[PDB]
Amino acid sequence: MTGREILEKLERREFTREVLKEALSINDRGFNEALFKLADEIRRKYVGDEVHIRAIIEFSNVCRKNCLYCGLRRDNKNLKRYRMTPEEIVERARLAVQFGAKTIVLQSGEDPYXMPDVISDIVKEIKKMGVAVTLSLGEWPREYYEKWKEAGADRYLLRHETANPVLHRKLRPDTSFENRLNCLLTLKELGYETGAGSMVGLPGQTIDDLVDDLLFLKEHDFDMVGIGPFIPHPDTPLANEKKGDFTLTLKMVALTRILLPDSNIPATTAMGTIVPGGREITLRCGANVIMPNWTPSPYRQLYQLYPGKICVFEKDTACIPCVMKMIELLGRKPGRDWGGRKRVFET
Ligand SMILES: C[C@H](CCC(=O)NCCC[N+](C)(C)CCCS(=O)(=O)[O-])[C@H]1CC[C@H]2[C@@H]3[C@H](O)C[C@@H]4C[C@H](O)CC[C@]4(C)[C@H]3C[C@H](O)[C@]12C
Ligand SMILES: Nc1ncnc2c1ncn2[C@@H]1O[C@H](CSCC[C@H](N)C(=O)O)[C@@H](O)[C@H]1O
Ligand code: SF4
Ligand SMILES: [Br-]
Ligand SMILES: [Br-]
Ligand SMILES: [Br-]
Ligand SMILES: [Br-]
Ligand SMILES: [Fe+3]
Ligand SMILES: [S]
Ligand SMILES: [S]
Repeated sequence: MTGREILEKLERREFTREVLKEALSINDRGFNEALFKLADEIRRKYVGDEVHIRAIIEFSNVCRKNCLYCGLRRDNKNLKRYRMTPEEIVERARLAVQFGAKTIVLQSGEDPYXMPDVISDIVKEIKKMGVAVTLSLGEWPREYYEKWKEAGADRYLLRHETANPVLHRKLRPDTSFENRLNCLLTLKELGYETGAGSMVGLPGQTIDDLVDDLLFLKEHDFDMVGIGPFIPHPDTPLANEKKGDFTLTLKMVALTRILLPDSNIPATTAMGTIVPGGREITLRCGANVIMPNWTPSPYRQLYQLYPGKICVFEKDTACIPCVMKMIELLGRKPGRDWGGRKRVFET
């Protein structure tokens, strides 16, 4: 089908595998731009003009896992490891709330030290501030997830990374797609708002793989979907592999919006890392969430999933004000509430 035909099918919501592969495979400028306009329009129609700010505190870069793409992988000995104390995390959280953050995201490598009781304590103290708490701590026992829910956690981000179980296993040798998926399913059952998502341009990943990621996201109707390009980190086995294409990743964001019109989709730090102004672009192509880095110095510079992360040289407190300005110059509006998913039931 031609680009015009694919758009009309997408507009009609005939989301066949073939329509999705063709969408990802056509490189025509005119087609891409129309696809971005569609997704921008569906975003506006379903989730409005509010850009939700999730203040992310990356509280530890310790990790027991060895994912091949990740600078925090345990085999990376060329990284200063840190752990924030629960007091520092709580007080850093409080500063974000004082700055107007309505969701706190606590993210870390898979660091056993905190698990589960110290996270429980931290979540309970943060929840007292009357904001949403989102956890992004990786794969843990059902029991841990349960304790964290009971402690007051609202949401959990656990990117599925890749729905190709063979590629998944090769890139994440400690675990599997089955395990990853089971965590997402457990999270959902426990009542978390859950986030999935994938990297784009992983070594060995094909367009068919990306289509499978879309159909997976659509299958499970995730509340949130984080998508970024793969960015090689020099202290990893994937150091000399090619970074993910910005445009292709932006197309995955657009199609995710089209497939899940009422989902919460961030313009991820990785998009802004590979293209100057990439998050702003992404916010105009389907995304409606931003997650300003609230990780304090001198730890911020040490949380290197991938290198070059923008926002590492600014003052600790700069990213909240910066994203507020961003939201305003994009002609958008800050989130007025916790910005949980607001389901519009359709056919
Ligand atoms: C933290 C300190 C000291 C006082 C304090 O501790 N303030 C708690 C505020 C609590 N809330 C954010 C929940 C207010 C919501 C009321 S509101 O009327 O905005 O809905 C106060 C003093 C002035 C405040 C900044 C300015 O104002 C400008 C700007 C407005 C944006 O908007 C949010 C970002 C920013 C940078 C503000 C951040 C923060 O806040 C500041 C630094
Ligand atoms: N090199 C890289 N390039 C782009 N994104 C990467 C990356 N390394 C890691 N990421 C992204 O960063 C996300 C958060 S990693 C931190 C959360 C937790 N350890 C977990 O694994 O889920 C990952 O899910 C991954 O998609
Ligand atoms: S992606 Fe998460 S689990 Fe994998 S090495 Fe990085 S921080 Fe650890
Ligand atoms: Br969130
Ligand atoms: Br465990
Ligand atoms: Br995300
Ligand atoms: Br990211
Ligand atoms: Fe910033
Ligand atoms: S930012
Ligand atoms: S920033």
